Amino acid sequence: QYLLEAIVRDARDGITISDCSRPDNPLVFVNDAFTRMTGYDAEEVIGKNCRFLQRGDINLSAVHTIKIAMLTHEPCLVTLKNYRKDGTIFWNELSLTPIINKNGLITHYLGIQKDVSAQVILNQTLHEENSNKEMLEYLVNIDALTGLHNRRFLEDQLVIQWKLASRHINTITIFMIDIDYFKAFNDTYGHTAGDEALRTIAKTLNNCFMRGSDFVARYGGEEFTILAIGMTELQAHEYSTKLVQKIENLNIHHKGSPLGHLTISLGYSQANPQYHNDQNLVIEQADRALYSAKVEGKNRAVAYR
Amino acid sequence: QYLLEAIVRDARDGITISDCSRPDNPLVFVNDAFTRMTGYDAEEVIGKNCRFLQRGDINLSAVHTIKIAMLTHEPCLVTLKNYRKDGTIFWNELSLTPIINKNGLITHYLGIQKDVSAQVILNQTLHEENSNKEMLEYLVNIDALTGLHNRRFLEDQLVIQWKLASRHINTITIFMIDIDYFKAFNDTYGHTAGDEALRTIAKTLNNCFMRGSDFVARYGGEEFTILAIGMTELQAHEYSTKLVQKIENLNIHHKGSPLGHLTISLGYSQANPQYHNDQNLVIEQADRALYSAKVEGKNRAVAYR
Ligand SMILES: Cc1cc2nc3c(=O)[nH]c(=O)nc-3n(C[C@H](O)[C@H](O)[C@H](O)COP(=O)(O)O)c2cc1C
Ligand SMILES: Cc1cc2nc3c(=O)[nH]c(=O)nc-3n(C[C@H](O)[C@H](O)[C@H](O)COP(=O)(O)O)c2cc1C
Ligand SMILES: [Mg+2]
Ligand SMILES: [Mg+2]
Repeated sequence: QYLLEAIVRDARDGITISDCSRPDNPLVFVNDAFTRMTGYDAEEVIGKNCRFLQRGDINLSAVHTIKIAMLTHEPCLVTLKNYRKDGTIFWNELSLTPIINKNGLITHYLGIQKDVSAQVILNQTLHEENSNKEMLEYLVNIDALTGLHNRRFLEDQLVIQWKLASRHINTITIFMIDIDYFKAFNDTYGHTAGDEALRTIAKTLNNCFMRGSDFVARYGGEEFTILAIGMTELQAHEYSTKLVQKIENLNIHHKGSPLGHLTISLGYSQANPQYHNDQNLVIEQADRALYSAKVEGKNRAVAYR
Repeated sequence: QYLLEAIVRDARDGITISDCSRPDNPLVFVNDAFTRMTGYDAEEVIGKNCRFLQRGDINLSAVHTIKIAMLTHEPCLVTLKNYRKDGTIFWNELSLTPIINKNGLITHYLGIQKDVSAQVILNQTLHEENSNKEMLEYLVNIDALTGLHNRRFLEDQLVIQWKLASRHINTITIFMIDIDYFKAFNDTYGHTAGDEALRTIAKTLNNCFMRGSDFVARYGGEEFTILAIGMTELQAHEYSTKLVQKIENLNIHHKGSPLGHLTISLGYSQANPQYHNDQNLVIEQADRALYSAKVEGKNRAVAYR
């Protein structure tokens, strides 16, 4: 079905195509959903870089992840605060993906914009009290404190995405994240401040993913977990290293930590689900790597190898 | 770009293809986003009708709109309450669209599932008090009482979709909806009950659209407006008639109304934006048709002809 391309083109998420042969990656195609979501007609944006949606309040770390990914010819999934032409604000989960036809590497770039404004505002109001049956059905797979997905969402997605990865021969990578000296932060600074530090770390981790299937969840009271698909070994090592550095650059003053700032120990394990098809083995390996990452660096990512 | 089909296939909204040559319209294709959103692997659903997501609490009017649209070989946009395989609940805005290749009418059907759970729960909590800067930025284009889009969203979309319709030679149809004897409902029953009747009518109108670009907005205190694209004259007459009948079937007891139940006067006007390119003319024509619909039937849809 070739018309399927044209019918999916008329979607509710923005679809943009940008030429990579030309400098600054100008937008070469814009669907109807993009103009409806942003207010910018196609005649106004064709041949221009899509940074007009950004303003001075944009997350510098997310835009930097976009730039690095495009220079390294790698996909990325970021959540951005974009402004429409009228001046209104909408939260955009942008997925960038290269286009490679017969080794024609990165001929163009695919940008899928999804209006996630309601999700951001609702999840932010979840840590406050703010009863409703439909709200409780939503909170089943959402942690109230951080607003991220819960351990149930991780384990269910682990089964689903394992079957999907074994079909397309894609890798499955699980990152076990633990806060260092968290009991010292709760005893000295306070338990409420530890919850505020949990939110700040959660908000920092829940961005700058590599692909749309990837996500972060809160596994324990101080533990987080990230699931990623289709990453090589080098990309997994860089992604895990940069995550530990991002929490370090937050520089939340921790008196109990010998480093002076709260850090993150990361232990990740990558596996090919098509070979062994053994679930929960990756989590066990990632938890053993997290244990090794505690004493090895206490502010580092250790791969179970 | 032919790989663009495969890259868009890996989206965050579910993509399903169903064969129409076979009875009950069995699902013939399922993307990764569908299994992640619903928990149903492809091996479990291929060759089956997608009604397994529905349960006894599903909106009967929305499922009936799906059935009628598929039998009439027409697209539809409905919001449904679907259940995942694990038992959790997610709100699904499903867009169905036929596939016609070289007059190969309705060879298959395209089903795009979009998780709009957060949007439903947030907009429902908007009529309650429930401050936040980001929430106020969202409430710019949202009416607090009904939860629908506001008059600003309608007028801006009217400019955007007018340019889009003139590009693809698509029709633009505007429906002017007004509540009959609304002051009699507020005086006798009460102003609060009139607001509850506004929500019930708004919740009924904000569903069972024909295409993903269509929407409903609250134009005035008792006035609603619907924008639709690509509808013929017969489809616009049936859609406007069925909307007046849906509010009538709600049967909210109105003592001041001679019919015994509150009704809806509808005055719609369809135009081809490529010809005249005169905005606000359709709204003026639709408002004159609404005035004629008041005295002509008081519970009918009148087309400005
Ligand atoms: C196809 C494509 C679509 C894009 N769409 C958006 C967008 O919708 N919102 C946004 O904030 N950035 C978007 N960008 C990213 C910006 O255009 C820009 O490349 C990014 O901000 C990095 O550039 P800069 O660091 O020089 O500002 C898109 C990029 C590409 C390639
Ligand atoms: C391609 C396609 C995808 C569908 N996906 C869903 C869905 O995700 N959720 C849902 O409630 N109904 C979905 N449906 C509609 C149901 O499969 C079914 O056709 C509809 O409920 C009407 O059938 P019924 O009245 O006999 O139950 C889909 C239909 C088609 C053709
Ligand atoms: Mg710890
Ligand atoms: Mg009236």
